[PDB]
Amino acid sequence: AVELNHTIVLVKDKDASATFMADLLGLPKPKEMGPFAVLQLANDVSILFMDFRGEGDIVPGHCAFLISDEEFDQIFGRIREGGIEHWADCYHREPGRINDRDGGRGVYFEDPSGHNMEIMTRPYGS
Amino acid sequence: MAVELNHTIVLVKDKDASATFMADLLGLPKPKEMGPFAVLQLANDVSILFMDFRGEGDIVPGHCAFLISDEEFDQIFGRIREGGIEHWADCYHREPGRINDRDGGRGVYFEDPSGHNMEIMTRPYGS
Ligand SMILES: [Fe+3]
Ligand SMILES: [Fe+3]
Repeated sequence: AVELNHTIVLVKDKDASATFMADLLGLPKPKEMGPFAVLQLANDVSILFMDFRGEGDIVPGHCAFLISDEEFDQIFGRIREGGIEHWADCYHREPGRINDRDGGRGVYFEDPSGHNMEIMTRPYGS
Repeated sequence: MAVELNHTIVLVKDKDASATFMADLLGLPKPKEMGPFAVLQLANDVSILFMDFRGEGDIVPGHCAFLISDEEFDQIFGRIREGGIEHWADCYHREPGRINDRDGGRGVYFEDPSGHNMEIMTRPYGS
């Protein structure tokens, strides 16, 4: 069975983005590994945050996280208490709302570099 | 309690070309069409969503690394060899036509049609 083991996400500040995501998602502090700040997820995959060295701006990507119901209450609680801008939809046309797709709950937010981050409590499509 | 990475987007020139190349090479079923995405489902409850790049410049190459079994490596590397797919032992592509022996396992790097840095490995990094 072929697993996705790690992927790189380019950001303006790897420590700022990795720590923001770890704190918000309720995960341990990211590990420093060479030029990477490592965010380890539960399903044997890690995001390697790396400082962008190019000249222009960050090309925003998309990472979506599947979490438990209790974790949604905790993470969305930190979104609300921290005044973090959030949206119910990927295109950010529904600000300040959460979605109820697939019988679960979901919400979108951004890391400091503007990547489109998402949490969800049920797999897409049921 | 578990935060999982469920999916991530990879921008490419041709989502069907890249997703099919990866599925064929990795021995996976044909990618699934979902809206503007060609979906490559991996075993550990995570999918790569290939999406056509709409910008003006060239693709910013990313990095995706896949952990596979020893038997799967023989099959996948067999397709790399038989297909004449350019490959390297190292992330910087200075060792062409070689595989690495990192962590007592085997690993090799290659590219999708849009030039993303793809990697397969039989043992987790660091052991
Ligand atoms: Fe999504
Ligand atoms: Fe790697």
